[PDB]
Amino acid sequence: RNCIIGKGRSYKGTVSITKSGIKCQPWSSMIPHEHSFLPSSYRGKDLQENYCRNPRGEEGGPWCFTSNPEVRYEVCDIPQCSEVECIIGKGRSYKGTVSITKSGIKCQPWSSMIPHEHSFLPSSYRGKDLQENYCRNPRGEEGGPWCFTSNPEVRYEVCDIPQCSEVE
Repeated sequence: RNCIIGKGRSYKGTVSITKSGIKCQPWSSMIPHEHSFLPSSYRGKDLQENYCRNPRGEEGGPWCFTSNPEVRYEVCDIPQCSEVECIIGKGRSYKGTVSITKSGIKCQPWSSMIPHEHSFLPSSYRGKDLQENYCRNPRGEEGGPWCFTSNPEVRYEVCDIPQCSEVE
């Protein structure tokens, strides 16, 4: 996970370059800047290698001591986590808006019985977000999110949604 949530208190990624483009000094190094932010004094904050970190929780976000002797420390510019349209595992928790199947067929709305009559109504699956015609995996089947299809010859089909890469 190379994105930050909020100010990146939980950031444990591998970015090692500051906002202005300076290579980070290793946390366990005293060169060029002497400091006390050592891994042994900040257990759980993962002050490893020279990765940008926010061990105390400050505004700018994750930061590091810089290899430039003239710049003691500088914040790093890491993108905010914005991933959405992806699935974790087989997507029991998927609640995005993909509405086409793996074969390219437009999904039938869950509350519609046309062309396919079925039982997967929102009122019978409260909490599964069977809204609009979005792909869903309400019963937790290994096929991933699926939908009834608008092709009268294809009752249902799993959709094609890639795995996430920013969850944890």
